[PDB]
Amino acid sequence: ASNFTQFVLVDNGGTGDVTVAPSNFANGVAEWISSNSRSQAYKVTCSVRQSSAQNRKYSIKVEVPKVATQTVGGVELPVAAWRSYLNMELTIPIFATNSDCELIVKAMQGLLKDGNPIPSAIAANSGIY
Amino acid sequence: ASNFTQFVLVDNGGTGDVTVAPSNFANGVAEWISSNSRSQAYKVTCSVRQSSAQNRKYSIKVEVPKVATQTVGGVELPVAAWRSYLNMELTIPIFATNSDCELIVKAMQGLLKDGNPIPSAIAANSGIY
Amino acid sequence: ASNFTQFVLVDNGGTGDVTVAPSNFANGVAEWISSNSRSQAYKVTCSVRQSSAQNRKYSIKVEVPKVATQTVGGVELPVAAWRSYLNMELTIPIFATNSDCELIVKAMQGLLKDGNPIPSAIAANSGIY
Amino acid sequence: ASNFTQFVLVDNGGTGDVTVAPSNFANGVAEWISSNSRSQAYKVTCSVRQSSAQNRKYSIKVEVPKVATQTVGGVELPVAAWRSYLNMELTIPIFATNSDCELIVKAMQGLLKDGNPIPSAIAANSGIY
Amino acid sequence: ASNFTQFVLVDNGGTGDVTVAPSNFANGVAEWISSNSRSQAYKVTCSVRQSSAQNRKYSIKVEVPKVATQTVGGVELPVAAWRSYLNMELTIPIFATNSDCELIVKAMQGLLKDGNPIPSAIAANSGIY
Amino acid sequence: ASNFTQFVLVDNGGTGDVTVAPSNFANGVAEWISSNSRSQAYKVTCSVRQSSAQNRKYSIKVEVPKVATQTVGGVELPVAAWRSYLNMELTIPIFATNSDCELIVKAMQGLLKDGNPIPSAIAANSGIY
Repeated sequence: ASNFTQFVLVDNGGTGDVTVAPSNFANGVAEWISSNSRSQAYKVTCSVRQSSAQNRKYSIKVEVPKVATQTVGGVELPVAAWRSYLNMELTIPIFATNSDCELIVKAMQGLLKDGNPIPSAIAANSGIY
Repeated sequence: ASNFTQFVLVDNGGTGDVTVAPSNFANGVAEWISSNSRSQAYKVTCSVRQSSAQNRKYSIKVEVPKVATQTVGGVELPVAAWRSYLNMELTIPIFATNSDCELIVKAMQGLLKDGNPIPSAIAANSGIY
Repeated sequence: ASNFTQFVLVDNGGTGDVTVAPSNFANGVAEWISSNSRSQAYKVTCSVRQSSAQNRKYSIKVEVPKVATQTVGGVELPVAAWRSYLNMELTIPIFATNSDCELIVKAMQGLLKDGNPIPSAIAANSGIY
Repeated sequence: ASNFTQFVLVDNGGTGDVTVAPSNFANGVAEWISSNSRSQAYKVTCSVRQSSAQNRKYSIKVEVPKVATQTVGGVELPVAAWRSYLNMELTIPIFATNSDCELIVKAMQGLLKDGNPIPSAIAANSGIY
Repeated sequence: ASNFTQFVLVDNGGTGDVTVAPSNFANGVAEWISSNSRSQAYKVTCSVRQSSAQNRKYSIKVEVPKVATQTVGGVELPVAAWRSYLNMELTIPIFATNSDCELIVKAMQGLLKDGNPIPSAIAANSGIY
Repeated sequence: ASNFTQFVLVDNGGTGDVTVAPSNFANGVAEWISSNSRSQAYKVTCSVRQSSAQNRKYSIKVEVPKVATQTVGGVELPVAAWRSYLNMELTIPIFATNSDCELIVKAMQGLLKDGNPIPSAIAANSGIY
């Protein structure tokens, strides 16, 4: 293997896709970034450690730019009004085999599949009801 | 509409699909558990709170159990050998349009799509390199 | 999906049935109240909580009012002359599967089924003899 | 005349119905127990008592066992892996006529009637949502 | 019933109407929101509790966006320069029947009917004179 | 013009309409009361103050009485068995145009329109669900 490659983060169906490419590997923390200023880029980071004697933790962070009314390459302040922050921590017991890990991955992709409650709540600016 | 519906968390292609159903909303925390004993169930929770004056924050958690049958006091009980924990926090500015929110949802699903770096590392008990 | 809805508390075979509707779900306590004066209303509440490491505990409560008119100083008010208070606690270990819970439910409906000892002692202002 | 008799606690439509029979009426506490090992038996008790000058109070209790075999040192014993404990108290003012009591009984049967919120939350290891 | 549905908040006569739809039900507080960013949305919330031994209180809140010179989907600061806040508390004695409540509703709609002093004062940026 | 005029608070379709008339403006609080003894009157008050340097705030209150005749000391007096209290506060930024203000007025009347969720809950002694 060699996982550290460029990938499509936002698939707008071939036209207008957001591709994110490797940009840093300092401290073993893989970073991928889109082709933008760092204030407006889509950014993804990922790392793993053995968090405890019985667990490993994957730390994954994503930054997504607010695009509506965005001025490309402009100075947009305050920074917090223009960015969303995703923070995922995945704790997996040291006993999990690859198959167990494949299942955990499916559970994560099922949670966010289109039409499912969580992604539709988020996309509609809503809570659960 | 009521987005508080059941969904398939683990899609095992129609056979052995883990589906999760609405089970509690006490204290504003939407919960969904699989059809098992509470000791062996998959569990998903979601809650949104206006964290800052200008942010809203979603807290989503998933628990994936490794089921087992344990003999306690000479009696067999349905149990979970261990659980894996997904723990995510999403902070979205109040200025985010629905289309802005859709971009976040797409970024999260692209992140975990099969074949992309992260889901590949996880499923192989590997880091990114 | 939702189970926090209106329901028939008293079947009077279609006419003069007492219906109870959702009223408040503050602090994990679901409350239902019948229509008209709150002073003469039936009330049902329900809350579940992990009582211990191995148990979940349901707390159901029902109030049945004796409708009446209070006349004081020529001013009459709709009141409940008095109220009966049902008060139940149901403890279920976390090892109970859905089947086990269904059986628990049947045991409760059987206990109060028409004709059986308990419901008929109550209906007649009596004890066991 | 007597209401201290055997009855069906669980209708399994004629086969595998759980029947509970009178066992002891010491100290004003009527107790019923199902057949076979007392260790795996269902238990129902009921007592009424004038709680105050104006109230009579019923105390009903039910125990539903999870049948199992304990094997210790090669010796196996019929035990209950665990038990759910139903626990209810019903207070009725001495002004209640028989009609009032019948209504109280109907309110209790309606509460647990199949399909209603409460019995279906319990039957599914769930709370209100 | 089932009151929790979408409704027209601002009726501009079919064309340019503002419809508000259910968006959250955490803690039994019903929330409705328009299809906008949360900074620019019309928002309505409603809840009821028994405020005292003798009263119930409906808490209703409405947020209305300043629309003149608005940039749709833009970041508009300060938040307070762009939003109006309505806060209604309706206290109703437990003796009020449904008919009493219907009258209270009429009094509320008469207060705000077009042409009446209060709504015309507000709409004209005025006090009473 | 002088918007301080009488209006019909409760429109009972020409017969038994509750109409309220200007009755005081002392201390900058506009008051309107119905044509009854001060003990049984409907009362409406309104005042506007520049709350912050950038806000203006209207405080509107309505009192709906439940009239009765009470015998005090062997003498009958016109009285109100109870009163229901509407209490609303509206905060509008100084930057709001008259058209912006008209939007607020329309939102408040749409909120209470017959058939919409809120007025329906209130009139039925129900919460939203």
